[PDB]
Amino acid sequence: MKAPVRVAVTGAAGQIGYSLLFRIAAGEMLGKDQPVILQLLEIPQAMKALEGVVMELEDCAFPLLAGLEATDDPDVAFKDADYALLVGAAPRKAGMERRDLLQVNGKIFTEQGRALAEVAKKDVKVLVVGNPANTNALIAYKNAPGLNPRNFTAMTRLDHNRAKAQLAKKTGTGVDRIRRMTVWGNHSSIMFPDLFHAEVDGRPALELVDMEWYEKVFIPTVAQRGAAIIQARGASSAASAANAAIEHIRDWALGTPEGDWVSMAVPSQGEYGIPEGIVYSFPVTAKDGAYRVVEGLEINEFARKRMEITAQELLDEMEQVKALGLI
Amino acid sequence: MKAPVRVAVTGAAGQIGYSLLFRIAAGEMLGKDQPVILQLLEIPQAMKALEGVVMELEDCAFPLLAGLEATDDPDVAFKDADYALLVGAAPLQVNGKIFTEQGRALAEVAKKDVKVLVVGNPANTNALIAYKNAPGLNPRNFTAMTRLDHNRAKAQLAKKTGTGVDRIRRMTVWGNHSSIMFPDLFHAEVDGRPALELVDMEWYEKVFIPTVAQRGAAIIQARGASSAASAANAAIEHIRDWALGTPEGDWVSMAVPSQGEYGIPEGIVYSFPVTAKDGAYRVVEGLEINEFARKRMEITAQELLDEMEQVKALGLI
Ligand SMILES: NC(=O)C1=CN([C@@H]2O[C@H](COP(=O)(O)OP(=O)(O)OC[C@H]3O[C@@H](n4cnc5c(N)ncnc54)[C@H](O)[C@@H]3O)[C@@H](O)[C@H]2O)[C@@H](O)CC1
Ligand SMILES: NC(=O)C1=CN([C@@H]2O[C@H](COP(=O)(O)OP(=O)(O)OC[C@H]3O[C@@H](n4cnc5c(N)ncnc54)[C@H](O)[C@@H]3O)[C@@H](O)[C@H]2O)[C@@H](O)CC1
Repeated sequence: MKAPVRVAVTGAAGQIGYSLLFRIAAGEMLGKDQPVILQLLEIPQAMKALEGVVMELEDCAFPLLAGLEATDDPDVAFKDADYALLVGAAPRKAGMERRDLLQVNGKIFTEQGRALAEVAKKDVKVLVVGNPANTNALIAYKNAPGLNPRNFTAMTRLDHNRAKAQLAKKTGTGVDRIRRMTVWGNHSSIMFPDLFHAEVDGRPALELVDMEWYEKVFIPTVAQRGAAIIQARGASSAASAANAAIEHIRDWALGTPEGDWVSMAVPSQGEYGIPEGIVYSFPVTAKDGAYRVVEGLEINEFARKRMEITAQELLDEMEQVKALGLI
Repeated sequence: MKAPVRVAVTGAAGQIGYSLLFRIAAGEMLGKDQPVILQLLEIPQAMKALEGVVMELEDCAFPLLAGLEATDDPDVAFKDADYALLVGAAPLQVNGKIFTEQGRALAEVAKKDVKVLVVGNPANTNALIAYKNAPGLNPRNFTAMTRLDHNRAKAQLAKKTGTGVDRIRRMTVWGNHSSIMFPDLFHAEVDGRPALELVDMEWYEKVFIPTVAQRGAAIIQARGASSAASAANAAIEHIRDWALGTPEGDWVSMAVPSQGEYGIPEGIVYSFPVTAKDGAYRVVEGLEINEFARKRMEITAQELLDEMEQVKALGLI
């Protein structure tokens, strides 16, 4: 019954794409009743590897895969897209300093912002994964004249899921019984996973674990998790990041559970006093393609301190990119 | 919900393992209401990497992942196992040690009705070593994978005839996962029509067979790495279709221990057309085997017989 939706994925021959594409075509992100057409974008150097990825997608014989196309032009990839996952971003290079990374990214994200505005569905839903995700989502929406800025989001779902995994281990309860986790700010060393509103089986998180543990054990371990993986595997956490990507999209399109919320970085409308315009991770509920920030939570001083630091870091990078005339 | 099943997976820190585990834990293999306990086995030198994979699985916050354990001991990994996916193999003697030790561990500690899928190459021969060395377990519960070749062939047919992949049924790949496997278009249907009515015999033998056999190499030449995601997909489907069952009017390819079917030597692990229902499979017997098909069935049966022989020579079985 359902007509196919078009899903654009950039960075498609990369590591995250290699763990993401198969699970999307199997129907894990938008439902087992919803056929998908994948429109994959790579840079010209990666096209041959992308062709090999395309062959492996064909070799899975996915009944929901209604169409598959690979290109190196952003106007063909985003053509009529319903969803766009912007995973590609500039690589890191030797002695290539921060502003230099900002500049290169500014380039990709301006171009892609423009392309979306010209050829995608007007209500295209956009997820930016490529780092730095928050600032890249800022640059894209500001270059996508004609699209609603609230359709541009950035991922904090990996940090959210890591925080829920640690709390589950600590309190010895199934991960399916942790609710109301929040990660505020962005995917960085300074993100703030908030346990003041979380619940473990119905009980408040902070009745089961103490502040000492929270502040000197839990916080640093979530912030170090990505480094731990790299030290153990010798490669970054692609499967777990692809999984967070899928969840971020699924929960947005299909809706969040009753009584719960998820973390999403979205353009601020001054909620909790966070400056307008910046892309900032908030507690959010969704229902049918739309989300709203969860307002009214009580912020203590511990919280506010941490939320503010993260707002300031994002305000600064925004400063830099403005200074580069990127926005 | 059902009670959890223990799924053991060897070679867990490798390439297939990395594309396999998260889909299993997500409920793609046994269903969304079946929680799973993952029991992962690696060699001691890949244990560090393995702990990294464990960390990533935790970080998916999967509701159906009821437990996770990583080990370098087969007797720990296979304990009370209900399903075992044997992916790790030797980068004949060396494989032989692996498969006898693993076949023995399974017999000692796993469930009596443990279902086993051998992926590590050479898969058909490796499944023979294990079953032969797994005194006490039903040898028919030991299978090898030919589902990847099966899926590739469906893919090529769909592409040729312009039809959707979901409309191709009754593909068969006889023999093993090898350059001489035989993908049979004689009984396949494309949108209810016989395949060979839509496709000619010259394309079949000149274009189709060679292109399916070369598929793994095309991928390596393209990506610079072998086909891990699509092989993991094929392994998931092999298990799923055996555990849940095949669709009505259809069949799948699996390599199973021969019981003389189609005149194939008893004992060697050989790929046939099978239907399955709730954990048991049955060979599709009584198909018409023409002469073009027999020669090819013969060749691959021969090769398999040699290795069998060779393996006895080593006193492995
Ligand atoms: N926000 C988050 O929580 C996370 C963000 N992450 C970011 O995820 C991004 C991708 O990570 P991978 O591990 O897959 O990186 P890979 O280097 O494996 O893949 C990146 C891919 O991007 C492609 N690419 C580059 N520029 C492109 C462009 N202009 N158009 C289309 N494709 C282009 C490259 O050709 C490459 O294939 C990185 O920026 C990474 O830092 C990950 O670290 C996951 C966590
Ligand atoms: N049957 C078929 O259709 C296919 C079979 N294949 C076979 O699949 C196997 C794995 O392929 P990959 O690309 O993952 O390989 P990788 O080299 O990436 O990984 C294999 C893993 O096996 C582990 N291992 C080795 N000996 C082990 C033992 N005694 N116990 C536990 N773990 C052990 C290694 O430490 C390694 O992590 C290879 O034999 C490959 O040839 C694949 O090529 C897919 C197709």
